[PDB]
Amino acid sequence: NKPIKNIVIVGGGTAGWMAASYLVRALQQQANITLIESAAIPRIGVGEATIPSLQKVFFDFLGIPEREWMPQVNGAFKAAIKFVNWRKSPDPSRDDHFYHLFGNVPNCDGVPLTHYWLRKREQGFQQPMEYACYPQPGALDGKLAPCLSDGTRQMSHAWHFDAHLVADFLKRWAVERGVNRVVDEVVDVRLNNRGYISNLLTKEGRTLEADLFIDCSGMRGLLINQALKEPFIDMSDYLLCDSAVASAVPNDDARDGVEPYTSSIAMNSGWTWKIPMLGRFGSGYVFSSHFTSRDQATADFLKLWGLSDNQPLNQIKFRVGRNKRAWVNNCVSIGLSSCFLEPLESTGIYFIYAALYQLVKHFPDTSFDPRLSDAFNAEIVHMFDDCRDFVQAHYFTTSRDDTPFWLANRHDLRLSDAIKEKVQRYKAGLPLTTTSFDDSTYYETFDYEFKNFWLNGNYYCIFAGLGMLPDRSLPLLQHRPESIEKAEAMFASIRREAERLRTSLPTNYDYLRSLRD
Amino acid sequence: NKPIKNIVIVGGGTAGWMAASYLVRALQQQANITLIESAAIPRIGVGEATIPSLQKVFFDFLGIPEREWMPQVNGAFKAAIKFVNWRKSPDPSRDDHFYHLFGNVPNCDGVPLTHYWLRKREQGFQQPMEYACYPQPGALDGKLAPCLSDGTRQMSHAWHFDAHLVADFLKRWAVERGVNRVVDEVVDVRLNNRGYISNLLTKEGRTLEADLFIDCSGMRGLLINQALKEPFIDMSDYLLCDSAVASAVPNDDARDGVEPYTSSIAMNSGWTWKIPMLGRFGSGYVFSSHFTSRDQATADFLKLWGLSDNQPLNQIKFRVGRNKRAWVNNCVSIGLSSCFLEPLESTGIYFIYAALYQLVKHFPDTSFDPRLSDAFNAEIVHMFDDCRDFVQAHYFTTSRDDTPFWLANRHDLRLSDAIKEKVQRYKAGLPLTTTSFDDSTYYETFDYEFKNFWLNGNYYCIFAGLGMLPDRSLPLLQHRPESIEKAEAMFASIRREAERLRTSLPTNYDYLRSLRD
Ligand SMILES: Cc1cc2nc3c(=O)[nH]c(=O)nc-3n(C[C@H](O)[C@H](O)[C@H](O)COP(=O)(O)OP(=O)(O)OC[C@H]3O[C@@H](n4cnc5c(N)ncnc54)[C@H](O)[C@@H]3O)c2cc1C
Ligand SMILES: Cc1cc2nc3c(=O)[nH]c(=O)nc-3n(C[C@H](O)[C@H](O)[C@H](O)COP(=O)(O)OP(=O)(O)OC[C@H]3O[C@@H](n4cnc5c(N)ncnc54)[C@H](O)[C@@H]3O)c2cc1C
Ligand SMILES: N[C@@H](Cc1c[nH]c2ccccc12)C(=O)O
Ligand SMILES: N[C@@H](Cc1c[nH]c2ccccc12)C(=O)O
Ligand SMILES: [Cl-]
Ligand SMILES: [Cl-]
Repeated sequence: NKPIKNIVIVGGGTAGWMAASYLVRALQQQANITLIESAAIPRIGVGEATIPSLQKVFFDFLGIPEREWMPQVNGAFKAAIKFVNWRKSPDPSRDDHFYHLFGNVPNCDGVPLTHYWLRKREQGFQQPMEYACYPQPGALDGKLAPCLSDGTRQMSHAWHFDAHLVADFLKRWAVERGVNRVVDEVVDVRLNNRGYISNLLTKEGRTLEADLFIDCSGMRGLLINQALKEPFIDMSDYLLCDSAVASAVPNDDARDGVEPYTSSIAMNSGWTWKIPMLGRFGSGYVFSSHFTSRDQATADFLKLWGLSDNQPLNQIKFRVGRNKRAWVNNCVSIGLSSCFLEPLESTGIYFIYAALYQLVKHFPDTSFDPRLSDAFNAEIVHMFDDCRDFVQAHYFTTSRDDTPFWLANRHDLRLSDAIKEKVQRYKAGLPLTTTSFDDSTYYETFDYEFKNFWLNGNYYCIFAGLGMLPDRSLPLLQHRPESIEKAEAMFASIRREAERLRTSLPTNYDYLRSLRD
Repeated sequence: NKPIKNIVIVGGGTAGWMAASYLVRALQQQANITLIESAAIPRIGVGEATIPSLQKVFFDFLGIPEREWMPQVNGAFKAAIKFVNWRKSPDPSRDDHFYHLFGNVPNCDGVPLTHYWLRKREQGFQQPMEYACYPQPGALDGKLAPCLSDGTRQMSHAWHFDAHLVADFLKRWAVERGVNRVVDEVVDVRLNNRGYISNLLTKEGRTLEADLFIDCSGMRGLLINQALKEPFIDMSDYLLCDSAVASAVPNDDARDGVEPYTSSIAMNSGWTWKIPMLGRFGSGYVFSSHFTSRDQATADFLKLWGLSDNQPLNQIKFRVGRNKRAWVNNCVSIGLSSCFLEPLESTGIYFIYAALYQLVKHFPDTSFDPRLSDAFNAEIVHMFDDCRDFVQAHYFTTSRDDTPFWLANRHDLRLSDAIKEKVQRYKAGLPLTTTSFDDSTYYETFDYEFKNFWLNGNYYCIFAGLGMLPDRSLPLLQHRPESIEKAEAMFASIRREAERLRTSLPTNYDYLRSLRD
């Protein structure tokens, strides 16, 4: 069979330029790549938060080190997401926060420290799980950098950056490596009688042909949904939010520091992200139009940050869900054209480079063997539905009951069998997926991470943070007092590391400044 | 001169039964009224939306309160029309909606709040005009009722109802009051040598005579057009749509609520109405056959609502325009026999009862003084052409350029001198017609409303919603800082009212249910 020679990517947002760059790198020879993007249709870039696989799967693949791309996108550091006011109905006299940290919780004799922590909690231990089981949360409270001043990494972390700048950076990178860029707008898509894409007709009268089409057109799914008619599976029965109101808010970094984490601040009818970088933070109130109006939600977002009726706002709507199939015939959807999940756990850009990784892993020839696309499609469904369930578990496990929105989340959601099963194991006191890999191994082994994306520590951060704990500690521990004492020594080491970080790390603001404004 | 004694109405649709009922009520003595309607020729009833004068001019005249007629027609509430995707080319990531609300915008020192809002917008104020100037749009977003649970009206509103049921209700009402109903079909119309209608010959061999004939035969204009040869002024040079594909779509009211407004959803080659009531919504894609085929437009309508190729559809065509004269000799046209304008601003049923009001105001004797019919005809021309221009202003002011249809609307329409003049005043920053009347006064003074049917607030809802704003705020305001501060207090009161409505109104679904399924 003839190899794919010509590839056309529709879309110049983060997805299209990630696609262009990943494919140009992956396809060393024989491929001609063209990207068409409209000057008239804006990209989606709100201020974006990411996870460690961005470097390991995406930039490392391109051969671009962190120090090369970070400054060009005004990158900042992200060590966690901090959930605020999620646990029960907010009270301004009470500090309700918890962290979801990157990285694996250590095991002690085959049992994760989360489980020894729970046994202590049964005996009256007061410290929250993540402060007991991870060395870094107090450092995040102190707004400390993830690295020593000399750049030596001290905790697993990822990035916050200007999403437009990321698209721009990759545009430059891809074009320089032979990617053909066309600034124009696709107006019609012709299919042959068999249902394959023949060509794209553009506003300026260009006819684009290719062996392979990558739909990066964003939520409109110009090829996959509109031309190819692939059903979008609306998952608004699983998750209620459908809207965001977003802006950048200036930050007084010299006075207030730069928080080395994304915050998720539960609101009345959704939650507000906060994504700090030097000089400002991206923020957006993700809300459900069924429970609040855009105008009301806008009042709230402005009130939250003391912002004026004059502050210009990025008003957004979205459909939650995914295509029935991500790749149909000769078209692969990547990015917002493929699926969307609210940004509660920073999975959006992950879905782009994870899908691209899988595309290259299942790369077709011009015959388009359906066995390849079937296998690819199955990977995408696992990836998405697994993240959807994880996000949904933040909502159905909450103890908040103060608004219609929170009550709906507690009572009215449709839950997959898979998430019910995980919750059941957790409640029984069983660990979820654990590994004896350290973080380096995990984050360097994407075939492992892709299929084991949420580990025991991830579930525990969320469920413990939200105040849903197992019915009991692991029965096995009752037989293992030596192991319990071994775990005590491990908790002691974590505390020692935390105290060392406290006095060793520069502030995030100082470190970012030393990398340079 | 001898009074009119015998009246024959041809047609049993909404127009004929409104005519029968209005005339039987108006003509207390000396009139004998017969209505002939064919069992073989269907009525036009799609699911219909109305305006407040329906109660004030029509049902109040009959002496029928809202609570008497509403339940019998499965009525629902309408507080606005919500225009979706009209402002620029649709993007599924963007919420493009605006409301056209019933009721007058308040004045502050002789200047409408729309104009203070514009001055704020010049200074960076971000809130849309209708959310600033009216207390109810956020309540409509929350699908709230127009009344408190005890029925106390909280905003100006009108109705959605089953149009067949309305015709049926009035049929029963009119017949009970002495209207003679004949189920038969007129097959020939005899004119005397002078051109007056002598008689109607029917299929069953009846010969109908009368002093006065009311043509309610619908678009065929059996008497006015076909027998009397009155020219129809085709206005397809002003407005491009000529077709609709319509259906009822089931609604999940318990899950999704019942929207207390009509929606106008701009499509590729026209727009789709949505008219909610309990259990379902009437919908129709109004389109231009010049830009799309009925088959294509049907695909779109089905796609819009996720409907099946098995869904039976009300396929419609129409001519836009009006007779050169509505009343000729002894025949008065009322309803679709007189004129048609696409339902963009819910004027169709208005044209019926407004025309009937004017008929009674110009009521003839058997001599048919042409001074009476001339005066009546002039009122009808003003009424129609004024609404035509208002509707047309939705089309020529749009910024959409994504289809041939939208481009034609921006560039290819013939505009009246009257509408050019209004647009010019608006662009100069001048208010259009304002009144210091409150809504109660306006809607109780039909001689005022009939001649001042679109006020400043109506034009501003549409032009601001579509994104065409004046070149500048009113120069006068530069001299009136105290007035500007007074307006601020008024905007503050509106916001307070909006927040009170948010927590005080029942949902529209709940309220309608309490009135009863
Ligand atoms: C509210 C919100 C918050 C988010 N937060 C995060 C986060 O914190 N972290 C994270 O990782 N991800 C986040 N995401 C996801 C992230 O923004 C997207 O995954 C990412 O930016 C890629 O978008 P995209 O390129 O698929 O689509 P878009 O940005 O919508 O780009 C679409 C491109 O296609 C072009 N186009 C469309 N139609 C045509 C046509 N007819 N002809 C030519 N060009 C066309 C447009 O011009 C544009 O270039 C968030 C998303 C949303 C909506
Ligand atoms: C697509 C569309 C959407 C609309 N939407 C709205 C809206 O949202 N709101 C609104 O207020 N209005 C709306 N209208 C207008 C509204 O439907 C009409 O104004 C109204 O229902 C009255 O119609 P009619 O009685 O004039 O004619 P028809 O309903 O066509 O009735 C004609 C009557 O005359 C009879 N007839 C015809 N010829 C003969 C004959 N030879 N002998 C005996 N009987 C005869 C028929 O049997 C029938 O009884 C819309 C109209 C259309 C076409
Ligand atoms: N395996 C992913 C899990 C993840 C996604 N979003 C997160 C946010 C916070 C912590 C972990 C995550 C990671 O460690 O990167
Ligand atoms: N004077 C009419 C104007 C009107 C017609 N159709 C409308 C639709 C929405 C708002 C106002 C209107 C009214 O207030 O009833
Ligand atoms: Cl995300
Ligand atoms: Cl109408």
